[PDB]
Amino acid sequence: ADLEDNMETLNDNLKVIEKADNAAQVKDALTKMRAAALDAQKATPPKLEDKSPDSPEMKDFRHGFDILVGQIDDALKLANEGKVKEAQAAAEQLKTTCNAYHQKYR
Ligand code: HEB
Repeated sequence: ADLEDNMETLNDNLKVIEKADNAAQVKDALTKMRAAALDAQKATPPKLEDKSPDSPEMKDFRHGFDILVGQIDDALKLANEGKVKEAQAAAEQLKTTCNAYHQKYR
């Protein structure tokens, strides 16, 4: 697993989701960013490389992907209900966390 790979992968999928056409395509794209965000959880970013083992940064780090993983769970549900549209609208939330974390964390 590599975080730089995870990051390109989340963006590849986020692009597909915004552009998506079918429920199944949004859904699978969300699954792929879910797998990459999961691997992101145990990758080592250079930006939070050297934080302490017992600190308010290692937990808060993964929370960036954790928000995403939870919103993905809902967005899976929605896409499966045939809400292609609400699954794309949820991409604004994952994307808001992309940038919100990225304003300090990347
Ligand atoms: C939201 C789902 C999200 C997206 C789409 C995203 C995309 C990227 C891209 C394309 C990069 C560039 C790769 C690089 O220059 O290193 C990138 C880098 C990093 N990201 Fe993210 N990111 C998203 C979401 C998050 C969340 C949430 C993060 C915080 C937990 C987060 C962190 C990082 C980090 C640390 C990097 C830099 C990696 C490095 O090796 O320096 N990203 N992201």
